[PDB]
Amino acid sequence: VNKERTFLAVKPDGVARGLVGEIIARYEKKGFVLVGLKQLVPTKDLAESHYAEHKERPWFGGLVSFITSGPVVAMVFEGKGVVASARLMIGVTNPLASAPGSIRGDFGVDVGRSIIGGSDSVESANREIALWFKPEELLTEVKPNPNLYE
Amino acid sequence: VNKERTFLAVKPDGVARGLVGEIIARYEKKGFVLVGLKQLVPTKDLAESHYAEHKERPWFGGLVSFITSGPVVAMVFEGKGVVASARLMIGVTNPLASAPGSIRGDFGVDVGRSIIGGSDSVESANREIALWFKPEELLTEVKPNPNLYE
Amino acid sequence: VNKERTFLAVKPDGVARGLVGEIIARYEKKGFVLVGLKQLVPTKDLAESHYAEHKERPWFGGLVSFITSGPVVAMVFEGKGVVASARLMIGVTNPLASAPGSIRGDFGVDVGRSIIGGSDSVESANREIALWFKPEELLTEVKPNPNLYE
Amino acid sequence: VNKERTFLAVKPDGVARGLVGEIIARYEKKGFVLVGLKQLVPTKDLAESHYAEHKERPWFGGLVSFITSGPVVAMVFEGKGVVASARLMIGVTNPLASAPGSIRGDFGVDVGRSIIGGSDSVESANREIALWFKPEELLTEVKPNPNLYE
Amino acid sequence: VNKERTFLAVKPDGVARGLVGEIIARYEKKGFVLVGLKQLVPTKDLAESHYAEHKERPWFGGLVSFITSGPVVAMVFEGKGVVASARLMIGVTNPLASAPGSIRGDFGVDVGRSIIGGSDSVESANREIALWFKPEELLTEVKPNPNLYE
Amino acid sequence: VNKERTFLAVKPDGVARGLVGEIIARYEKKGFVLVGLKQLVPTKDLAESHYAEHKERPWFGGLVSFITSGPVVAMVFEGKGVVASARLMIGVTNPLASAPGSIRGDFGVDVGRSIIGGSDSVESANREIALWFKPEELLTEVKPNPNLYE
Ligand SMILES: B=[P@@](O)(OC[C@H]1O[C@@H](n2cc(C)c(=O)[nH]c2=O)C[C@@H]1N=[N+]=[N-])OP(=O)(O)OP(=O)(O)O
Ligand SMILES: B=[P@@](O)(OC[C@H]1O[C@@H](n2cc(C)c(=O)[nH]c2=O)C[C@@H]1N=[N+]=[N-])OP(=O)(O)OP(=O)(O)O
Ligand SMILES: B=[P@@](O)(OC[C@H]1O[C@@H](n2cc(C)c(=O)[nH]c2=O)C[C@@H]1N=[N+]=[N-])OP(=O)(O)OP(=O)(O)O
Ligand SMILES: B=[P@@](O)(OC[C@H]1O[C@@H](n2cc(C)c(=O)[nH]c2=O)C[C@@H]1N=[N+]=[N-])OP(=O)(O)OP(=O)(O)O
Ligand SMILES: B=[P@@](O)(OC[C@H]1O[C@@H](n2cc(C)c(=O)[nH]c2=O)C[C@@H]1N=[N+]=[N-])OP(=O)(O)OP(=O)(O)O
Ligand SMILES: B=[P@@](O)(OC[C@H]1O[C@@H](n2cc(C)c(=O)[nH]c2=O)C[C@@H]1N=[N+]=[N-])OP(=O)(O)OP(=O)(O)O
Ligand SMILES: [Mg+2]
Ligand SMILES: [Mg+2]
Ligand SMILES: [Mg+2]
Ligand SMILES: [Mg+2]
Ligand SMILES: [Mg+2]
Ligand SMILES: [Mg+2]
Repeated sequence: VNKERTFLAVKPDGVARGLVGEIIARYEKKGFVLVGLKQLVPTKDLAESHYAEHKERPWFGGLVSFITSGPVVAMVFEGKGVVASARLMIGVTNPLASAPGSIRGDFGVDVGRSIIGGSDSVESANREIALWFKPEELLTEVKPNPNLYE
Repeated sequence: VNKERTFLAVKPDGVARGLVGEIIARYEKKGFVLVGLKQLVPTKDLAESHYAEHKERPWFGGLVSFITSGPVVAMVFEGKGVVASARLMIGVTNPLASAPGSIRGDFGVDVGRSIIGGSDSVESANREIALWFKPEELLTEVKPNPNLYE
Repeated sequence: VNKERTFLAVKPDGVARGLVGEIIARYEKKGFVLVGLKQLVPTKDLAESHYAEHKERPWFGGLVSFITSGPVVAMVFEGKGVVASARLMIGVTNPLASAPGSIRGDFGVDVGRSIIGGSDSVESANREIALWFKPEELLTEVKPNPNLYE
Repeated sequence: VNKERTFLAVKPDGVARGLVGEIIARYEKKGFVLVGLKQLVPTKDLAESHYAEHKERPWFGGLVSFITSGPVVAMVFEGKGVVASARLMIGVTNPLASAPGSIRGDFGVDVGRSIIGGSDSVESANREIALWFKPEELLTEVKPNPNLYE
Repeated sequence: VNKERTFLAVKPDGVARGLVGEIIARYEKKGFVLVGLKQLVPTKDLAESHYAEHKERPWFGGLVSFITSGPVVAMVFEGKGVVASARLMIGVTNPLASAPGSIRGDFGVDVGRSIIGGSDSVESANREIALWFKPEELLTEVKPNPNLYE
Repeated sequence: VNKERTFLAVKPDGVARGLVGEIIARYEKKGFVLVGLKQLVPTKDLAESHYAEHKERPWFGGLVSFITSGPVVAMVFEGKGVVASARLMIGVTNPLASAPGSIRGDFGVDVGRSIIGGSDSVESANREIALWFKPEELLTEVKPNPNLYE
């Protein structure tokens, strides 16, 4: 319940613009615990696996090349309904459609430069996390903060 | 009209997390005047009166004990439609449902740790203010800021 | 497409409250390029032209006098769908109705002290820009930021 | 002893400029705990007693009249060496001389509009606190934070 | 005299890094009043006249070429001792030597990318302002703020 | 050489207080580039090797036990004189002595809860980086930013 985890990723455009700390802080303020964190250069295979559900899309190729174009900071956050909440905090697909207050809403304008990526469902999160992180890279005994959880 | 007042309260979880100034500033930026302010430890009777409309609810008891568990900063803000506006700035009951930009939206995740409480109607506000503050604790001749009011 | 431009104006109430930099920064963070900028005291004629579509309204007169009451910082931003996006970032007509995260939502309370004004359509933007800025006051060869545009 | 205390007061200007929350949050970030808070309109006897040290100043009557001109938010913070630290966070007597990062450094320009006042010694703090606050308005249970204190 | 003025300019890098609003707001918070603003692409005659003091520098031609390489936002701020204060808020010549809290301290690392430029004396300010701004672009009515000035 | 590097680590307290993003963003604003990042729970061999310099300290065993008490986010930043600059941005050993604007100055109060640790020399940085990070976790392509470097 409270141990639900979602996978986030500061895209290459997000890293190049120096938005890593801003994004992280927003999740920390919200009360979600960071249980996995690292910066790396996505490999083509990682890019296509993460977005495999889009393989047949015409822009899939452009996406893969972009994701693997520069460093990316991968994160895993745990907390009550973190998956859908993280999505709300991100915005929607189109940055211009994303509301002020949301990451893409405040920083993005192009769907191709969406700043941050994140799991859209618990099912997808468990798959993405297992894809990007090895078991020994994630915290284990995470104790609920009495100020955040009842 | 412009002298409408609402009662806000930084819950114990909000005080313990050091969010007092953040919340206050947000109301100050909005243009609402702070006419009453103090920090105290709610007494059981104050807790049950404030939330009397919930007395029969199964979680009422847990709420009272929490509200009286630690210090709380009580505030009174005045301004055009401050009651409903203050609510919008807070979010909705469920922190996870609260939109980014809103207090609970940016800081909360659990209904039991909602960070801040506030009047839901002018009727409730007049009752809550009179409950938490004595007449001599509130400013009187508040002059409208020409930059904020037409 | 990506060269679309909108006209913004920090109203006199916005300038007097020291919100110029806050507003500008929000547009800069969003990724919109500032192609025209200056502070001036609107002339009655400029005020009535900008808001000519409201000439017959009962509050038109009050508006003109206010707009020309003090300095105003006029801005022109360019970017994908900047017109409608800029509006979203501003909020709606009524500041109290404007959502948190939006300029009026976070700073305003009175329709007469709306902090910032902005074009509601490409048609209106092209007219407002040409009204407030001379051609040699606007940048020309603006190169798309590879971090912002695909 | 992490139980040291000091008296901080954001002068009438501080409040008028809506800097209360900004101030309070700075001390919260530091890890200092608010043990007393309230808004009030200083009395002559109070202000004359607060600054009695400068009874022999050509600007004494001026200061008193200002301090009692509008509402003031009085605060008491507790923590390791909070007295001298609070002073450092405030700046120096002259706002223009105060360094960026410090309250007066970032917000003030006139010695008469110094934004915030604060005890200059434990001796002065114990006197100022006892002057502005009744024992019953002060937090009794002084709890230490493990993340802040070893 | 709270009517002192100084010339501030955020160099081409400052603008490219989208730091204009961040800068302007810092000076606004201080209580300094913007009496002149505009964006432009410096001319050789302008930049050579601005930094004529260093005509005898092996890096003079380099500085000129940079200053005229992209848009620049020129500003004029008025207030008590704004000249030296603005300097303090900027930092020192070397960004790495500039202290945290100061503009170059928080944003710069290279002397060639110093983010912002500013008059070093009232004499230099009066010359720089008259160089960059026409009398008609400067705010005439110099109004003092009671919360800022006694 | 703008290729200098230093090792920064936000201690267990830093993470518990959710200051990771706040920290990372400060260095990002400066223009320093993250070339390595990850979260982990330090080992005794690691912490004893990190602070081996103070093996002869009555508080050595205490520090080690703390450093290995909870997760830590290890970072590597590259840039002109990043080592000494990072130190300046951190503050001094004593948080209460650290100036406002600096990390410990704004967030710390106890030497034992210093929030963040950082190399004190290029020699120490090269050793600390090689200690905490494997060559494969470090960004190879070191690209300079024109707005930051001339
Ligand atoms: B549909 P999807 O998953 O988009 C993934 C990436 O596909 C690229 N893309 C998408 C669409 C729909 C398009 O028209 N053009 C395009 O280039 C960029 C995406 N990043 N996003 N967002 O949206 P989101 O779930 O919001 O984004 P992710 O969290 O990155 O999955
Ligand atoms: B329904 P109500 O008044 O909730 C009051 C408190 O009741 C507790 N509570 C509530 C509900 C509905 C529940 O399922 N469980 C629970 O513990 C916590 C509340 N704080 N809030 N919000 O919502 P709000 O009006 O948003 O909150 P307040 O402004 O504190 O009244
Ligand atoms: B309707 P319109 O253009 O309002 C323009 C100004 O008219 C004034 N006004 C408006 C209305 C509808 C009213 O009831 N009373 C009143 O004084 C103030 C406006 N500023 N705004 N917003 O709304 P917006 O498009 O949100 O505002 P602008 O971008 O300034 O045009
Ligand atoms: B010397 P002192 O105590 O001044 C108190 C206030 O008196 C006013 N004042 C002071 C002096 C010395 C003067 O020449 N003119 C003047 O108007 C404003 C002060 N606040 N400040 N700063 O400065 P500080 O101790 O830094 O500030 P406080 O905490 O307000 O006491
Ligand atoms: B000495 P000066 O005026 O330098 C002006 C700019 O010249 C460039 N420069 C300077 C020197 C001395 C050098 O060795 N190399 C170099 O490229 C960059 C400057 N901006 N700065 N800082 O520094 P400041 O007065 O602090 O800054 P400005 O307000 O830009 O004049
Ligand atoms: B002297 P040093 O290296 O101290 C390292 C940590 O050791 C702990 N400590 C230190 C000293 C000297 C002491 O008396 N008591 C104590 O608990 C906490 C330290 N972090 N700090 N600051 O301080 P710094 O170099 O400023 O900080 P680090 O980057 O953590 O090394
Ligand atoms: Mg997706
Ligand atoms: Mg309720
Ligand atoms: Mg309109
Ligand atoms: Mg004093
Ligand atoms: Mg110079
Ligand atoms: Mg050390």
